[PDB]
Amino acid sequence: GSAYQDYLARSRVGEGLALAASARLAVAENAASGNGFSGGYVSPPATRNVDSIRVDDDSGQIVVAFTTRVAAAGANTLVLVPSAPDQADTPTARVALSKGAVQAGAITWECFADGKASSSLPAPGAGPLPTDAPTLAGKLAPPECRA
Repeated sequence: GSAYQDYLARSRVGEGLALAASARLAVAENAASGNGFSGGYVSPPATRNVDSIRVDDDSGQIVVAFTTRVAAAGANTLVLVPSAPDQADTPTARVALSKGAVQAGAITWECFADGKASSSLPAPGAGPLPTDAPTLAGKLAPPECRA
């Protein structure tokens, strides 16, 4: 809407992504120990900015769902995608996380908003795409989430 309304919404999206850091933490810790990526993790209680944060147990992808005070229903999600290198010295490509593998290489997170149709990850290569299409408008998301 108005410039102030977008400014307010962007600040709230930023707060919601800080909340989701605990899910990205859980995924990375589970990757290091070879456990399912949502193991030990439960979404925080709803806030007035974030309806839910969910973690896929097999890919580690995270869906952050914002409330209607941030964006409309069906237009309110960001997706955070983790990936690992094929090898952690001069890497060749990027792969989705593998349940049960002990992940030595560091895990890279890529954010996706609506309209980001492809990964922007640099060398060693493109990362995986969101399984569930994110629907939050790019102008409400941080720049790294946008197309």
